[PDB]
Amino acid sequence: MRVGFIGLGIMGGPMATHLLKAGFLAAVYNRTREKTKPFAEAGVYVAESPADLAKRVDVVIVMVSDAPDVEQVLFGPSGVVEGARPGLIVVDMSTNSPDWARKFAERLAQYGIEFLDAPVTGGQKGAIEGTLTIMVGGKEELFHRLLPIFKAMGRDIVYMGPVGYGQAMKLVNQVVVALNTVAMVEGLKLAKALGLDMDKVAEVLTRSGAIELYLPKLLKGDLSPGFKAEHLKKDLGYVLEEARKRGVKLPGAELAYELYRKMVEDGAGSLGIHALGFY
Ligand SMILES: NC(=O)c1ccc[n+]([C@@H]2O[C@H](COP(=O)([O-])OP(=O)(O)OC[C@H]3O[C@@H](n4cnc5c(N)ncnc54)[C@H](OP(=O)(O)O)[C@@H]3O)[C@@H](O)[C@H]2O)c1
Repeated sequence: MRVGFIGLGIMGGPMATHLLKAGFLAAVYNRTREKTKPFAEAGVYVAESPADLAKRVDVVIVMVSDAPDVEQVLFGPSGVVEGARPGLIVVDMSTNSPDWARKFAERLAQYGIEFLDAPVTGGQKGAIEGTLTIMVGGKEELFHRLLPIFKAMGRDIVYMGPVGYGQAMKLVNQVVVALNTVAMVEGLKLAKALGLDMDKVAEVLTRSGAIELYLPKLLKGDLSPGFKAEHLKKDLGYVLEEARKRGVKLPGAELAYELYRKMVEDGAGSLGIHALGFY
């Protein structure tokens, strides 16, 4: 049960800290060395590469931005695959798609490495409080074996099914999240235009996850992530790719994509998704 954690971002940092607190964290990896520093200060081994990390643990969790970043971390010249022994389990917790999850699992099995896709919901607040919802695709036996590890980071732990099914469920989640977030921003734009009392607006509206998590920041003009707009943009692209594959029309998701693609183009990709139309 030794875990190595790769990617110490906004979600990754507090997630890895939960695992450390639970006694599971043995090693961390970050592209940018500085973020490993509080882990080194707590005696966590800081790896020189994902391969160096993989050599030393039984489970590798990946919490990195997008699928190409997962590819690099797993399959690059000093990727996980170069240091892993057969039997290692890889758990991808960031967000991509069912097709990516299945390609990761296929490529990994060539090395005798097991794979689960376990993306999460609950944002930065959930990661910090260890109350994340976790939605898991892969072998059902591995789900059960990793449950104590998942319980260290979240609360509602859900087995979705075969590989790819965690990502599926996350893409469904992201559709809801994008539109709930657009729903809020548009509400507030109209409230502001109608000269309404923000304290009262907040009272009446508080309803969705987005409003609960982001309204108090928005009202303060704190535009910081939170969850990065460039990340929602990637998530929605995966959403529309899957919708196209299966001939479902999601014109809401398509508009959300455009709006977030625009925010990225405008140079606000690093702001919270809640900053849409206020940046
Ligand atoms: N924040 C949320 O609300 C939230 C909620 C659920 C899921 N997610 C998903 O979780 C994932 C991470 O989110 P985050 O908010 O933690 O993002 P973030 O704060 O931007 O962190 C991104 C992390 O990925 C690392 N990274 C990126 N590309 C890499 C590469 N090619 N090689 C190695 N490391 C790489 C970054 O390293 P550096 O430190 O060197 O930049 C950083 O540790 C994303 O898939 C996101 O969509 C986010």
